[PDB]
Amino acid sequence: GSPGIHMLGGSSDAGLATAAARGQVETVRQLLEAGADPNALNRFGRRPIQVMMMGSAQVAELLLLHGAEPNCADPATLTRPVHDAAREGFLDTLVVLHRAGARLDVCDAWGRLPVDLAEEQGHRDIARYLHAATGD
Repeated sequence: GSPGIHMLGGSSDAGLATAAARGQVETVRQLLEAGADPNALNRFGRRPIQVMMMGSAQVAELLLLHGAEPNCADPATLTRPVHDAAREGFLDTLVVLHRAGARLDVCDAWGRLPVDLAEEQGHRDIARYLHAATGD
């Protein structure tokens, strides 16, 4: 067998994710409008939107209207994209998800629901909107 060790290598059409976490909608527009895949997963397995710093809706809408993964999530802890925007308080990204068919009814592994994790930390404005758009 060929010699090797620890990881190996891999690239993507995911700049939309790496740049998003860094607050870069221009790069997300480039990694996408340049002719790429709407699901360029990242080593963080945090979907293309779950890893956008949840501080710039400009990125949440970019991939959403394209084909991001607002319904899929991390199978290691059932972490959907609704919980990410909830732990931060970006109610804008929340509208985008539900504005393009989103799965607002999952639990972050053992966090009951995204609405609870919101008001739990310091996001009541988003928590109230979630319970009204997630269904008890």
